[PDB]
Amino acid sequence: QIVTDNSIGNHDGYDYEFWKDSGGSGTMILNHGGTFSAQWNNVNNILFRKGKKFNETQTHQQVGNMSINYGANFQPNGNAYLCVYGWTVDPLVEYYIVDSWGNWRPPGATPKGTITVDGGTYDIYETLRVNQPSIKGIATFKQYWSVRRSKRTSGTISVSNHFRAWENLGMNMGKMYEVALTVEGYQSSGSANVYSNTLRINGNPL
Ligand SMILES: *[C@H]1OC[C@@H](O[C@@H]2OC[C@@H](O)[C@H](O)[C@H]2O)[C@H](O)[C@H]1F
Repeated sequence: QIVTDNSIGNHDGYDYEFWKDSGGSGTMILNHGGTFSAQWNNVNNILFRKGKKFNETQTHQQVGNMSINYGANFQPNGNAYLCVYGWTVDPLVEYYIVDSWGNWRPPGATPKGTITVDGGTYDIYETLRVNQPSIKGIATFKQYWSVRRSKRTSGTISVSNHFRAWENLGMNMGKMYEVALTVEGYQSSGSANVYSNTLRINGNPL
């Protein structure tokens, strides 16, 4: 259950993944249920996550309501995100619902709107990745974002409400590929202890 290089699998019912590009190091310890700890040092880009991977046949509406209850001790030293993250396919989209960050509030673009949900206010953004790594090879794809206006590191994220807001703004979504509580680091070091992470689909825990 010690993961220090790229790996995808299932641990205690959750689909976990460790992903990094070259350089630096990271360690992910897979703990009970959706929980895990992460540490990273001198990386270029690293992501640690536990959630659900899907078989690319259903819209978010067809999967049903997705909600994540979480808590994490988030200790970045530099740039990092604490978020819900995942992908759709057809179209290929990477997405983020960011509740906390390190020194830099992402994603550096002009907001397209705002959503109020889960006691917070989130700015909504759309950015572009050109010829970058993806779940479907080197690709050009949009990134969709909801970013909280102030940081928090525990609570509930009503994922499907974000998806409805994005679609209302014309941020087209494809078939679900993944939804997961994620820690991302960029050109930084840090640690995170995700001590609570429960994904419920239609009110039922994974
Ligand atoms: C958002 O997160 C990092 C990266 O996505 C990874 O692409 C490679 C794939 O194997 C992993 O599962 C993904 O996390 C993407 O370039 C970036 F936009």
